[PDB]
Amino acid sequence: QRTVARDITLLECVGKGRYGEVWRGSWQGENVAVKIFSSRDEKSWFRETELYNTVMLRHENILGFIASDMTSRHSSTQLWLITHYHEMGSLYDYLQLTTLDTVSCLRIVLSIASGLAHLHIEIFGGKPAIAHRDLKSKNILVKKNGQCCIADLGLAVMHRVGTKRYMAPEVLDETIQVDCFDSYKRVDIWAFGLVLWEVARRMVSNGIVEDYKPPFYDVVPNDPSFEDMRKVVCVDQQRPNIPNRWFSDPTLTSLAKLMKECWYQNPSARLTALRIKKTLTKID
Amino acid sequence: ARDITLLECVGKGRYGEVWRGSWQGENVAVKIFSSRDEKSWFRETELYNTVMLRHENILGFIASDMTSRHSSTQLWLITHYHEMGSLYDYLQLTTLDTVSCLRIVLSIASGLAHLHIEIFGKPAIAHRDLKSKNILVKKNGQCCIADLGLAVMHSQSTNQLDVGNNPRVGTKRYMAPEVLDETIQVDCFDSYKRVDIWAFGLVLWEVARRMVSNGIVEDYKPPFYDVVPNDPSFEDMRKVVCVDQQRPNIPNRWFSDPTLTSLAKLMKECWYQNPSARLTALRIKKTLTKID
Ligand SMILES: COc1cc(-c2cncc(-c3ccc(C4CCN(C)CC4)cc3)c2C)cc(OC)c1OC
Ligand SMILES: COc1cc(-c2cncc(-c3ccc(C4CCN(C)CC4)cc3)c2C)cc(OC)c1OC
Ligand SMILES: COc1cc(-c2cncc(-c3ccc(C4CCN(C)CC4)cc3)c2C)cc(OC)c1OC
Ligand SMILES: COc1cc(-c2cncc(-c3ccc(C4CCN(C)CC4)cc3)c2C)cc(OC)c1OC
Repeated sequence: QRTVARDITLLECVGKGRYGEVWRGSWQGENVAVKIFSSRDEKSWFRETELYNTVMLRHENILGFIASDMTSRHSSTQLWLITHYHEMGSLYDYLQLTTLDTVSCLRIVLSIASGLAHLHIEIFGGKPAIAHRDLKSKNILVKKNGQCCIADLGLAVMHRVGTKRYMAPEVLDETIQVDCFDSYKRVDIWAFGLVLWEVARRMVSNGIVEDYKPPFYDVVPNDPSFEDMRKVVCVDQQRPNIPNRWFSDPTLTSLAKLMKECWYQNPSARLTALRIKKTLTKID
Repeated sequence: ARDITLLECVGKGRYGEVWRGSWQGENVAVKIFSSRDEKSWFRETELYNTVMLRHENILGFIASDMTSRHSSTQLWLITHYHEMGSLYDYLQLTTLDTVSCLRIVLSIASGLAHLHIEIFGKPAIAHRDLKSKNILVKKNGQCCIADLGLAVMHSQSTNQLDVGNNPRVGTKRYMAPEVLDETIQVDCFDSYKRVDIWAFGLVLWEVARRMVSNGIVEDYKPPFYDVVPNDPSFEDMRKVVCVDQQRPNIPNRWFSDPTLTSLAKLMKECWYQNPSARLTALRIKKTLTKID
């Protein structure tokens, strides 16, 4: 009746971690990304698969799903997640080989806000509300049209822990109301504010730019402990530095105010993804 | 090599379709789920992730896939192919001698005991939709159990029970009294094993009817064929099993044969209304190992 060409040629490894590996692959002449999970992180494959089995998310700012594959091996299970391939790589990688003008800085952050507001919002008829729970520049891909898309729904919740560098105060101090879905949206908004800070630093104004640095680069070690982060974020209540040079630029002044309204200690005071999108459409 | 050719449809219901396919020259079974049963696909995928699930009397897993473009999703389970089909099919076209009757029912008991018993690995597994259509016949004369889409997992070792998330219920005709009257204790793993033992008793009865003794054999019939309408509803089955307290009739010719006399005793100890009085899968396997 019909042939099912399932052969994906794995061409080069574009990512490796504890989690497993991502490969650039070829299916029918067409690039795909293949995430091969470690046995240690099987739960992230199951959670992303269960989510996509519940709702087939389709959004220009969400990494495009192609397939979940489980293949039986002699004495193990092989778990692959297959998605759209973005040759420009992660925002993390990208911010380290370019600076940004005002148009490209706004296009990036508005696209991430659009992807996040799409996750957060319940649609009837539709989709459940979704919180990401591991938003960071490494989990955002850059597209050729200058918009981004959000990747990695292995920790997502519908209505492993977060990267410690990006954890909100209520996660570090264990006061998060874990039976309140809104609590998880507020944790993503905190993380969003740090990504906004990472991008805004690489936007040029009056001939000046900051070097790419991760959030809290100046106050915590590489691979910060849970304790290291709690002391900075909860006990001392430190926030990322806004450089003086931003206050000469109308875009970076508005973006400083935005990222501040993502970092309130009180989660319920933080802006929503929808309110961030509205603010970004009125900037410039 | 991952490339699969779909050669013919061997089955089709509201569940979806099964196809005979070719994959590396070998026959494979490809099940394509309806979107209405997406929760069974995911649950079956969870169950086949258990590497110690593999057993001669459990349908062998090859791959599971969810594939999507735009708003369209396909859900695939790929297994080993059994060209003799299901026990339900086979029992309609053949009678059985003693040796073949015991080999079939011992092999089903052996698969079920494998599911039910924790390995310290593999959780304890209750199937919850055991029936002759979910049992495939192999060329060595043994059977394997298929369809883990309703299965419940338990570990005594970590005190965890995973009932999963599937609104699907068992085939009505094979439902235990406590399933039909909805008094089944949902947070008790032992409850789900006891539901499997009930259904197993019905499968034993379907098989034993086809074993010849003294030149006599019954026609193939499904459980409760004589007491409910065609395509019985949940309420139809609750009436006969719960209100009327019916159980399958033991043909009197069985009492002339030592094997069928022993099997009649066995299946009746699967059918107590008190779930805790029913035999365990391991006891059934040990009893069938000693019967000849
Ligand atoms: C199983 O596995 C993989 C499969 C595929 C794949 C390859 N060709 C064709 C398909 C296909 C899509 C959709 C239909 C429709 C047509 C009829 N309609 C009424 C219902 C169903 C049929 C066939 C698929 C799904 C790709 C893979 O990798 C990219 C697979 O492995 C992950
Ligand atoms: C965050 O996580 C996931 C990411 C991806 C993913 C998707 N497109 C492209 C990429 C990528 C490609 C290429 C480079 C490099 C290599 C070539 N050059 C030297 C610079 C650029 C970096 C990154 C990735 C990593 C897929 C995933 O799943 C299948 C992910 O997990 C959910
Ligand atoms: C998973 O991913 C990809 C899949 C495919 C692909 C291959 N065969 C068949 C199909 C297909 C055909 C028809 C229907 C529908 C048509 C409307 N209605 C009647 C229900 C059935 C669905 C699916 C597809 C989508 C191609 C891709 O790209 C070229 C894919 O992306 C990598
Ligand atoms: C129950 O469940 C699953 C079963 C199978 C499966 C495996 N081998 C062989 C079969 C088969 C072949 C052929 C016939 C014949 C019999 C009668 N004749 C008039 C028409 C057709 C019947 C059955 C099947 C149906 C695969 C599955 O998944 C891939 C199943 O789901 C878990």
